[PDB]
Amino acid sequence: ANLLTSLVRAHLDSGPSTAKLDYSKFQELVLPHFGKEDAGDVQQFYDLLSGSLEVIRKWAEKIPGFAELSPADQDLLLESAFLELFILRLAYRSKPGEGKLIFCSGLVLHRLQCARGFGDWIDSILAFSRSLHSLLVDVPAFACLSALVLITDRHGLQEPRRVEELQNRIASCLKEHVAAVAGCLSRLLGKLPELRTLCTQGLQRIFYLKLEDLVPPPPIIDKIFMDTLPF
Amino acid sequence: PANLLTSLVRAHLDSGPSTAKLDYSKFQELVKEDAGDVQQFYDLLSGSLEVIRKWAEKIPGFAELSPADQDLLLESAFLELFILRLAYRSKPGEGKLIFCSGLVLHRLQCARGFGDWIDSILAFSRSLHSLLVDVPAFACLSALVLITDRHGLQEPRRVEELQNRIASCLKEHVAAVSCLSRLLGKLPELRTLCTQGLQRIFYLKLEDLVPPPPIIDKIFMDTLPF
Ligand SMILES: CCCCCCCCN(C)C(=O)c1cc(O)c(O)c(O)c1
Repeated sequence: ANLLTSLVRAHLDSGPSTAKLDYSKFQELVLPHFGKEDAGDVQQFYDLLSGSLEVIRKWAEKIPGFAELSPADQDLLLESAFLELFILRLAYRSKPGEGKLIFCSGLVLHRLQCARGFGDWIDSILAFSRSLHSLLVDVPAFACLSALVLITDRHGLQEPRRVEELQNRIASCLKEHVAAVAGCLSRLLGKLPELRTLCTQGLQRIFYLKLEDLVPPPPIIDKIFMDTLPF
Repeated sequence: PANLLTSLVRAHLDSGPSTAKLDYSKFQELVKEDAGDVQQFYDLLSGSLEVIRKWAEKIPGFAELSPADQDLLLESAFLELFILRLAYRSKPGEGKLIFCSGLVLHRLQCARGFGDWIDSILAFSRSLHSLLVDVPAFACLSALVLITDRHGLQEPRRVEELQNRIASCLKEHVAAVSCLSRLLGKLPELRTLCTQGLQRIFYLKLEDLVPPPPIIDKIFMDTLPF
């Protein structure tokens, strides 16, 4: 289909091919002091977050109908879904059988290289990679599901009906694609609790790093952090 | 001063339960969080609020500080005062937590409310116990946690003068009986444990099964350096 083709184009252009996988910082072993971190670790944590948000903004821009939402509805959807999309995309593209995290830049980093910046959270994101990989979700389904994570009801949308209409079109597009392959949706929804838990772990880690204030969080991440806290 | 050590010991012993008023009625020797675990966590924290205030006012010098500095020192030090008094009063050997009301509980009857933090608190307690810290040494230690430099003090010189009097009183007692610096060594380990408390309240405010009571919330909000 034309919506599916567009969703798949956007997904594939928002990450790296096997070709431009960047091993310039990958180390199979490092010997970290666990349960602590330095300014360098925290800056990279924040840079990987910033890089993913930049890339998720350009992917959302290429979903048909999204660019025509009000600027504020675009922002609200992007902030509300950022953390959930960062985890879901990082989980889908990573190699947990080799302890490999693959960020959207093409940067590859060992579990142990992420431990200082991310803490426990990255162990859990790798656990979810295995969980996700076991469901054998093809690229076109994932391309739809990531968009359904973004284009969803949120408190404070100016045009909630336009967002629901676009939700309808994308849900319909996915149904068509699982019909075309049939000639797993109950099971996928089974994972939504681990994923909500991983979003909470993310907020826990930003809170901790803000408490420690080795380096301040980037303005745009700090706003997502603050705007997400129901209090 | 002299009579200062004695004043500090009297404050400490009057702030805690007489070995008589110890209450085992709710103690279970064999046993995520729901609302009752969160309510209990907030109740256990809240029970120390008035007791730590009454203790502070009985520290010679403390009522001589500006009212704003008093409130600031109390608020800044609450979590650490809670952890250290609990650590000292509790029997980690047996996983027995003893609250300043006399309530006695096993770690597994609080673990769901406190999370991981209770194991850290109990780890700290075993370590505190190892030093065999005598009541007078502890009477000054706890005061040193309260009477310490904080951001936003009106009279930081005066707060620092009071601290030095209390450290002098401690050093003298500890000499009159590397030990000193292993007592003082517990103050910064207490700050690291403070942080886990803030992490736990942050998490509970996110989950929001029950809201923190306003005085805890205020202490939470006022102790975030951002
Ligand atoms: C691996 C499982 C993820 C697949 C996406 C399924 C939910 C998408 N839909 C339809 C939503 O309305 C939605 C629901 C949410 O709980 C949510 O946080 C959100 O951002 C959007």
